Amino acid sequence: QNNVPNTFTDPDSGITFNTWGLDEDSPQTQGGFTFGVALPSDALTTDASEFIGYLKCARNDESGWCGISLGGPMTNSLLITAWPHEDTVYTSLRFATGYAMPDVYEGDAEITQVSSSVNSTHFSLIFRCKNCLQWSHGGSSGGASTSGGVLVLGWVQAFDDPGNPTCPEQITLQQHDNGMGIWGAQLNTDAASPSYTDWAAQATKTVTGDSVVGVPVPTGVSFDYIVVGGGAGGIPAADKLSEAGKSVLLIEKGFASTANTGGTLGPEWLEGHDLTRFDVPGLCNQIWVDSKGIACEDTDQMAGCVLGGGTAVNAGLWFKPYSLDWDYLFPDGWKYNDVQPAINRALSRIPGTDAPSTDGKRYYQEGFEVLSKGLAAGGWTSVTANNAPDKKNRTFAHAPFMFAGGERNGPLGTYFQTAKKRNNFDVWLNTSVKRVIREGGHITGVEVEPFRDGGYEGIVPVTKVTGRVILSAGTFGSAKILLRSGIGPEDQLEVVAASEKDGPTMIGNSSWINLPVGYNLDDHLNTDTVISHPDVVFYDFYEAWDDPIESDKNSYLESRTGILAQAAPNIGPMFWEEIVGADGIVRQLQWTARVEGSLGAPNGHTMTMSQYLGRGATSRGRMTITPSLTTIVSDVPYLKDPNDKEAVIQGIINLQNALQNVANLTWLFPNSTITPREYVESMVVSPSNRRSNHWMGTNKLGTDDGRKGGSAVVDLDTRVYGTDNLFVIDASIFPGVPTTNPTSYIVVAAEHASSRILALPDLEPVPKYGQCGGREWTGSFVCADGSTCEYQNEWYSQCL
Ligand SMILES: Cc1cc2nc3c(=O)[nH]c(=O)nc-3n(C[C@H](O)[C@H](O)[C@H](O)COP(=O)(O)OP(=O)(O)OC[C@H]3O[C@@H](n4cnc5c(N)ncnc54)[C@H](O)[C@@H]3O)c2cc1C
Ligand code: HEM
Ligand SMILES: *[C@@H]1O[C@H](CO)[C@@H](O)[C@H](O)[C@H]1NC(C)=O
Ligand SMILES: *[C@@H]1O[C@H](CO)[C@@H](O)[C@H](O)[C@H]1NC(C)=O
Ligand SMILES: *[C@@H]1O[C@H](CO)[C@@H](O)[C@H](O)[C@H]1NC(C)=O
Ligand SMILES: *[C@@H]1O[C@H](CO)[C@@H](O)[C@H](O)[C@H]1NC(C)=O
Ligand SMILES: *[C@H]1O[C@H](CO)[C@@H](O)[C@H](O)[C@@H]1O
Ligand SMILES: *[C@H]1O[C@H](CO)[C@@H](O)[C@H](O)[C@@H]1O
Ligand SMILES: *[C@H]1O[C@H](CO)[C@@H](O)[C@H](O)[C@@H]1O
Ligand SMILES: *[C@H]1O[C@H](CO)[C@@H](O)[C@H](O)[C@@H]1O
Ligand SMILES: *[C@H]1O[C@H](CO)[C@@H](O)[C@H](O)[C@@H]1O
Repeated sequence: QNNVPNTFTDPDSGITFNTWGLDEDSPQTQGGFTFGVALPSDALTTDASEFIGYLKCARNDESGWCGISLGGPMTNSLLITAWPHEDTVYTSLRFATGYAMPDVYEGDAEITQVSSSVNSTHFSLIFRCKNCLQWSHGGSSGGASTSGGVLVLGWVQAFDDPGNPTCPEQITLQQHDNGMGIWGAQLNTDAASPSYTDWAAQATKTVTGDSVVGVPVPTGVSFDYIVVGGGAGGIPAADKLSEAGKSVLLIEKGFASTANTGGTLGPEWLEGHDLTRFDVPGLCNQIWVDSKGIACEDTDQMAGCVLGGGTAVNAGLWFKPYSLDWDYLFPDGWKYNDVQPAINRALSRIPGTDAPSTDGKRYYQEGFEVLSKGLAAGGWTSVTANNAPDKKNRTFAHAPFMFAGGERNGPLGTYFQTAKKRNNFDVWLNTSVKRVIREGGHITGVEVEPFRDGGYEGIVPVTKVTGRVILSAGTFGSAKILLRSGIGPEDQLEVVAASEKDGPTMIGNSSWINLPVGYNLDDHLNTDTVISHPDVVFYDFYEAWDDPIESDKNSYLESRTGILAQAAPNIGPMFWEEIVGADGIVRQLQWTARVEGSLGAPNGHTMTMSQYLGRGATSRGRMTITPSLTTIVSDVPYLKDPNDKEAVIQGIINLQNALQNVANLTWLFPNSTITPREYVESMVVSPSNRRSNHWMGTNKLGTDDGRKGGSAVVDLDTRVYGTDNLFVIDASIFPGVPTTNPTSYIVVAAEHASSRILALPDLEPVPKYGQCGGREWTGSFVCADGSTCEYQNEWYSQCL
């Protein structure tokens, strides 16, 4: 939709609105969308509580529905839902913690109606929302301030119609397949009217209507290592541990993904050759249109919960690490010279490929040829991505992948395969870990509950004394486990205490460790741009799911070759440049070109280039947790430091200087009339639109003790401060986001950290009368036999 509002007068009720919305034939939503607001008189100065609004929604083949997010993200915001049934339009206010079925809003809000109009192609509405702007649901409290002059809103539309469209509260829905978006909505002189109460009392309508399998833990079972989660860092770590001969258990909350992991689920034409939906690179883009049973429901962001984690559902981009990243982002011992052997071990398993097709050819390069030769004339040098990892400035290349055999490979096809064939390695799927149970600073076992049927219920102990637990659960995952284990900031630990789920069963206050868990939240800032060229050829990977092209289908199913052997959409040239700020700090930009429509530009002749803001970004956010025990982003990391925004703008400036030599090339986003500065600042800054989906830094690696008021969570051994046997290997430990897409960096970190943990001497229990604990205490937290750990004060604990 349109940013600058539009004054619109509805004749019958005589009510005035400020209307934003899209149109019928715009390549965003089918049937168009329009929304508006009627506020109180004082709204533009002091915040309004209730309001009045106008909904014009699409109806496709006499079927559909639409929704409004008042906060504008789907998660943790008050949602308005409307669908036609016969003449009557129905409304149910909902609330959604993660990406999933929103539950009925339990707050004080109420909907009343003025007018109802339903025809074949459309159903409109004029209603009144009371106590809607300020909302509270189950401990979560949101709000919308009309005082600022702008209102961030969000919208959806759909084709199918809900489960029975009679009772608003009990309806069932599926993912909205027509359109979605977030836009800042500005208000003006016509938003606030003195007649508001005559219009408010004019709404006379109140619309009416009419467990999991618990399989227990085996008897005498214990493990030298328990690795939680099968993600990017988990599978490589558990593999190297099992290689050493240690008895290792890998606990994954999801199910089998790729066909070599025992996978089943996949499209219709993949039946019989052992290919799943995850294995085919051309079908990788379907995770956006289908999240069912895959995406994590406990996070407000998007993360794959299946086996392999993000590596299963991602594009598969795999890069050889820039040496400057490890030097800049990490302390001594994690630097480049230190992680050099880790890089060699990781790339020997998964060497990069810039030609994913098994015949060593690239397909539909028409889009690539336009930008490549254009950037070459722009003064940018062409390189092979993994043959020159250390040239990131003014340069481009083909997209390297973790693929091989023409299929999605990753840690699933290398690290996991060698792991599954050993004796000492074991995997528990459909099983989520609630917490780690611990006495003082020593973890005994982990507490599991089934996420699905065939899951495990109980407590599985580590080998006595020596046993170690590794948290691979991920950026949001590992932080949630630590918080329910009594480890983290005070405010968040008290949230877990007041929760219904973990409330009565939580550990004692005296055992709480205070670490900045959830802080140092970072990510690549994403800024999309769109160009249009006559020579660019679009390929549809979405219709390839149900009905693949005859040629290309047989090409992949036989020789594992063709356009379906490539990621979706077709990923064009990747170029980087390093920008020096006024603060002296070098910030890294990475552009990713692909052939698709993005911002509402048509698909065929257009290419989208996404700009990631990498290493050098000083801005940080924070991850918190709800009493529902769901992970949300309380503070958005992007664009805090003003010097970060300057780097983004300059990147667009220099890119336009390089690509302006190209004939017939057209810039859709931004248009020719908008300067790159005006285009960046007029954009909305939110986790939804601006995320690159790469999340790192919730548990920070550093030498500065977090208990002493430092920023670190885990030390240089990736071990949690205040604990001898607990370790964390995943993207969460990265102090900042690297130059490039993080997956390859995380697997390397897994290789490096696993080597350190193995090298560590076995834990030796503290003898009687010794000091087993303290808030400054480094050493062994476990007491010798015949002795227990007694808490005196925060600074001291003794073996007795
Ligand atoms: C769609 C998508 C596109 C992306 N594109 C790329 C790309 O092309 N290339 C690239 O470099 N990066 C890409 N990434 C980013 C990358 O996938 C992640 O940053 C990376 O996987 C992080 O790894 P992790 O181990 O820290 O977390 P994850 O990979 O998510 O691993 C966490 C695992 O733990 C499991 N789990 C979580 N909680 C629990 C629990 N409590 N108990 C038991 N198990 C649990 C989950 O099932 C999951 O399998 C993309 C990400 C997404 C989602
Ligand atoms: C059960 C039905 C629903 C499912 C399965 C669902 C799932 C999702 C998923 C997976 C995304 C992100 C997709 C992506 O990142 O590409 C999303 C985004 C969105 N959803 Fe929900 N949703 C549902 C119902 C709704 C409802 C009822 C509303 C509000 C009335 C809503 C508003 C939004 C908006 C505005 C976005 C885009 C902004 C954002 O990503 O947060 N959705 N939905
Ligand atoms: C996990 O659940 C899936 C479906 O929910 C099932 O197909 C699979 O067999 C289960 N795995 C185990 C180990 O129970
Ligand atoms: C126990 O709770 C209090 C506040 O209720 C908090 O100040 C204290 O730090 C907690 N104990 C520990 C060991 O953190
Ligand atoms: C990258 O190259 C450009 C062009 O030569 C130069 O202006 C810029 O300073 C370089 N960046 C760094 C970090 O050296
Ligand atoms: C300039 O941008 C506006 C709004 O984004 C758009 O309506 C207009 O079409 C653009 N200009 C051109 C020439 O397309
Ligand atoms: C709304 O209605 C009032 C009367 O209550 C008018 O005075 C105003 O101009 C607007 O039409
Ligand atoms: C509704 O109520 C307000 C409250 O004063 C009036 O100003 C308005 O004219 C209408 O009667
Ligand atoms: C409730 O009453 C109003 C008049 O105040 C009507 O306009 C409306 O259609 C509903 O019957
Ligand atoms: C419809 O029903 C609600 C019930 O709360 C009333 O408040 C409203 O005035 C209308 O009668
Ligand atoms: C626990 O008990 C089982 C039988 O239920 C044994 O097989 C196992 O070795 C352990 O003693």
